[PDB]
Amino acid sequence: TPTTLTQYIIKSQPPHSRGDFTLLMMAIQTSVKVIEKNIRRAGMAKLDVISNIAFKAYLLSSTSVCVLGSEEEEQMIIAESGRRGDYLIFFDPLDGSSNIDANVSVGSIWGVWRLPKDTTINSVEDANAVIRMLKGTDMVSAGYAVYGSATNLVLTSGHGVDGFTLDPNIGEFILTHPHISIPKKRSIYSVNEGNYGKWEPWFKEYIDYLKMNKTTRYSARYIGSMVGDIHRTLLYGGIFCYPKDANQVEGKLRLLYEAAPMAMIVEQAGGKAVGSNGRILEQSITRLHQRTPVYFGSRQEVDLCMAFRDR
Amino acid sequence: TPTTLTQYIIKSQPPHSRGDFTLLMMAIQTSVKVIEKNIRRAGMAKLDVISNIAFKAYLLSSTSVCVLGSEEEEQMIIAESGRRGDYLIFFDPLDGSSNIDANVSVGSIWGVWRLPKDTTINSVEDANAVIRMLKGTDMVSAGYAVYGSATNLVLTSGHGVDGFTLDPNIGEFILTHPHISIPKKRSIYSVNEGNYGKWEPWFKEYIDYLKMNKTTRYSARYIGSMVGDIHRTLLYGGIFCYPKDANQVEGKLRLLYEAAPMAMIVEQAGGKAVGSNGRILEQSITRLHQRTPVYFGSRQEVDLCMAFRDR
Amino acid sequence: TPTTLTQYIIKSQPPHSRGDFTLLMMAIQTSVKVIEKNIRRAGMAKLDVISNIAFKAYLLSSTSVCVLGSEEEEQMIIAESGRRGDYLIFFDPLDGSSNIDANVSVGSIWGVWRLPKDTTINSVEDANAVIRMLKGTDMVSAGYAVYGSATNLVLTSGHGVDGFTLDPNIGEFILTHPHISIPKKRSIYSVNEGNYGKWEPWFKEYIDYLKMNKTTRYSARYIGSMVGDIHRTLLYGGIFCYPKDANQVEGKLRLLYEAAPMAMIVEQAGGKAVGSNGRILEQSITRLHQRTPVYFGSRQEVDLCMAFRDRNV
Amino acid sequence: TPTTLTQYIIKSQPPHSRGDFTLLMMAIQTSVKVIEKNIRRAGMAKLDVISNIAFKAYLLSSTSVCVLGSEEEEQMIIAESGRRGDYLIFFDPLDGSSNIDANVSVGSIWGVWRLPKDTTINSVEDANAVIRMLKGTDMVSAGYAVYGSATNLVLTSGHGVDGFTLDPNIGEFILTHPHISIPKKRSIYSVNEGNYGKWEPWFKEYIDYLKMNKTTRYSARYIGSMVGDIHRTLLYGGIFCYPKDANQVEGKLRLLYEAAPMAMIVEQAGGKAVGSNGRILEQSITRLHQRTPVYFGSRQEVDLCMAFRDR
Repeated sequence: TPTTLTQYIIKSQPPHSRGDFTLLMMAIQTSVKVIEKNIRRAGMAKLDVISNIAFKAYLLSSTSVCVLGSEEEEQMIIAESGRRGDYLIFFDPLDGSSNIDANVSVGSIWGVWRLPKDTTINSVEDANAVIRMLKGTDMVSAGYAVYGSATNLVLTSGHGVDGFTLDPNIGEFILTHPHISIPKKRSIYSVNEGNYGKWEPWFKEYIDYLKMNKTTRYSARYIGSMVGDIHRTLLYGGIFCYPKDANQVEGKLRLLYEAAPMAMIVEQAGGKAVGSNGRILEQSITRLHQRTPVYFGSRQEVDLCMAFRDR
Repeated sequence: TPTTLTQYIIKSQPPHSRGDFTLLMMAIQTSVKVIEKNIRRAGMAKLDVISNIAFKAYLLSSTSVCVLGSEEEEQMIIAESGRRGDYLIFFDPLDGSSNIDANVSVGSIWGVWRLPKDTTINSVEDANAVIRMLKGTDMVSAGYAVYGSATNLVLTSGHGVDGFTLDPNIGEFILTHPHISIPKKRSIYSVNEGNYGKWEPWFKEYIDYLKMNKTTRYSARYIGSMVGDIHRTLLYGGIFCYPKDANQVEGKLRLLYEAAPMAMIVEQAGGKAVGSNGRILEQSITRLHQRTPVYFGSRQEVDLCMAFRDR
Repeated sequence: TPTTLTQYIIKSQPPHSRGDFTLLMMAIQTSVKVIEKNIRRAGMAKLDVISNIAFKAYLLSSTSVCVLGSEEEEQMIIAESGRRGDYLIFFDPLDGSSNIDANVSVGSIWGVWRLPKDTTINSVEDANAVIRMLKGTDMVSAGYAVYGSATNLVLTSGHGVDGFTLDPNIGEFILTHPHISIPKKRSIYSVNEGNYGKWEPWFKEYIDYLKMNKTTRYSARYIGSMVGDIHRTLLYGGIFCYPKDANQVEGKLRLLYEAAPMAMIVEQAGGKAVGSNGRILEQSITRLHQRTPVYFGSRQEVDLCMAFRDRNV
Repeated sequence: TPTTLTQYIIKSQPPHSRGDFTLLMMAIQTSVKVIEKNIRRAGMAKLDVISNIAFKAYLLSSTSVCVLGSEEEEQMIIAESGRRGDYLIFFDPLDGSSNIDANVSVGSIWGVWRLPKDTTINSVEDANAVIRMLKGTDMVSAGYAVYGSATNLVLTSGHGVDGFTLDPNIGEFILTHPHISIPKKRSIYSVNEGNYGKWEPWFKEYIDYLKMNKTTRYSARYIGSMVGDIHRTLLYGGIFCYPKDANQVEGKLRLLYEAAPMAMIVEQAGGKAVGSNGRILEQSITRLHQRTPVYFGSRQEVDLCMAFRDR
């Protein structure tokens, strides 16, 4: 009898709780397994469509969600009244989708908020007003899935980070990395140096230092799948960067769908997650599709990076 | 997006229900998948022990059960107060276990009752008093799993019978036979004719008639796994019998763990399920391990069988 | 590192052999796995068609076969000259196919013969003449697959019987039952007693004796899948019967596709396999689709059965 | 009926051939599947040991190999006389093994030579003399496996490159990428820029040019698994580099076990594969563990790289 994700979730709630969160996590597990099946058999943008359809179908039928936000879509979806729960969920169903052809890691990301007290959502207008009142610091849960040689699911509910691995023989996520802690330092950096010429001078200096300083040798790793690179960062330590550049002034990653959920996971594991001006989680949501640069990882590595920006 | 068992259960409950039954059925699905894994790899009893351990671990951690009864054990188990639900569940974790060596069907069976109103169970004594007040007609749910070349799960909640099949690629039970209806007649009988000499004379006459009547030709099938034989009976029609014998005066099958759950499924599919004196479901529970003979299946086939007894 | 079926076959041939048999067994393993995949996902006669297609496609491309005979087809198939080997293979791609709906055992069966020396086959006429010269005693290999909760492959090449189990994690058959020996006696019988009224009197007497004798209690098991019932018989012991009955004027099982391959397996495991007049393997093949009754299993159980037939003379 | 790797191999040999190569490829397929099983369940250097054991056991029992060379071992292994074939096989059983912990791509690589005519090998001394007479241009076959979200097997026998994917439902490699052709140009480069300060000046200039030239924008990808990075390079195009270090010692792959097999694949797909002085495949083998830098990929990308080296 191994410890399943479902068991872990049930145990970690107060005795005789409402159970909305359990149903939500059932729906997410199912979605992840359906996406994994499709990825395994790829050889024999279609994957994007399927992944989106799956997440929406299972989440809407869970009875747990009020509002759904998929990164691929322009508007939020409001659940129908009869099966309307109290969670707002924003997800990237399949990050790094081009990578499938070369058999490299891809991933899914989600962040979960709760309806503020004395608030209802009967339309997209209501939902738009509600998200403007929220911040990453109000997020009750976040997680991601990594589809590689194993399928991992990493999750937080505000009390640290736990990693699960899909046992394909029983179709259940099993606990394999309890209490993930990102090391305070580690000499690995992860960025696309192809964009060097577009970067801000302070960040060029930081990267040049990593390569040319006399004291500490650094290794570079850039898979080109944000989930894969962050997952490695969490377990090994290091830094992952999507810096500001001249062709993408507001940054690369979407706040709601990618950067804020990942920031919550990284902070809960003991790392740092910053944007252009402090913590990602402290930024206001003005826009459903707003963006930010990111500097994530081991807390002393992010401090060294910010020291070049400062001054 | 296929229809999962979990989705079916959630949809079939009132909007915003308590959700105890969903958690129970999650625990049962997980147990069935764990048992299937072990059966698939047999060779490369022990299976009885593992199967019992699995059912108990997942059911007790579901938060849905007050009291657990395993066929293999002398006493019922009371769930601890912090995670105590309102279902009484009696299960046979692995019927036909010897059959594994020859790669023939095996199965699991369960029946679920609810705490009567104004009743509590804080001990085995309480639980013993409670089951004496219950009958099969008070049973809220029943089901079985068949472990063969496919893994099937057949289930009722009082509104007919539905069959699911395990999709090993996603580890979910998928709906495959909605609204199972047992034919009113079919010329198949299922009994161990090796025990011929120990049977009551009326049942010898019935069996002799099936073989020697001039009007209707009958086929015999006896797998020797009760779940496998009942599963065939449900889908094809026919009759399944464990008649009274001179060496086993009170019958072979245990009422709570096997006969009553199977009787509820057979009745809900439109068949008949009788013992020595009428419906199995109408018998009083006096004893935890009490037994009964059974005559199950197509309603006209069971009527013909009872006509020999009545003469 | 577990012992695969392929490894077992390679090891059991003379050093630096031709290797036709290895390629044949690869093709059969592949066919079995493809059929298993389809059976596992049934629900979510189509199975018959797929199974037949699979066996033919993989066997013909193996380069090992001269002639193919599928139970479902009226004629044999001759491999094209460029990829023509020296094995004649007769197979039942999917026995008990109706059973799939109720999730009971199904199976595949095959028997392999070799071209007699100084013989060629360039047509169906040639192939028809060749099979008339052969008997079950000339069969070089036989096996079956059982598709249940596990997938088993049981095989003989004339030196006993070995059982393999499919490891779904690596897609290989692994050795699990080396040197299968059927017990000399065991009180289990397997027959469809629904057909009682159509049986010969001596066989009714035999069945009545199993039920009513004062000395030995017998259990009845009849799955209704020949491969499943035979597989149980091999491992537990007992008897399996498809006796002669008034409806069937020559018996139920086809000699080439089912009865002779199963007979070779049962004999190689230490049992007996008889028809209406002695060993199944000693019967002449007059007809591609000829049939026979069968009495298979533990040697003392088959002797008791034949004793009832002998006393009725 | 899909086209299996085994079928493809049999069809691609002359009618009624000896069949040694088929048995060899069976043994390799089995080894790859065994390694995949172990990788899938990681979590739930041990992998290195298991992988080595698997390759050796299955290859030695194939009857197809005369001599075995594993990258991990100091000496070659001679097959015992009774089961001695005519292939010399040099393999890296598991490249990138550390990566398993972070769920990133790993791989296996092999290259196959044939006994020269009128030559025998009854000892390690004989085998040592034989390899000194060979070059990469005499190699009869090469391939690799990539263990990611799918399991790929890419193979050449001197007539182009074909890619297969493992169907986990039937345990067979299925043809999915026939006739792989690497594009003549593509703006992707793959190197570890953490080693910048140890590189030769010409290669620093080349890398600086890729980042800062006014004409062509380049993307960087470095998974940190040689097989993963080469696999992407083959399918998408680009360049993969393990440059020579200024110290002339570091920045080298092993010729026999990694560089020459990968060079044969890249050339057969229409790319270029060069070392310090021309084609990898034209280098003489002076010893078993000899090394070389590599510049592999799209033919115009490798030409641009060599132009910086030339002046």
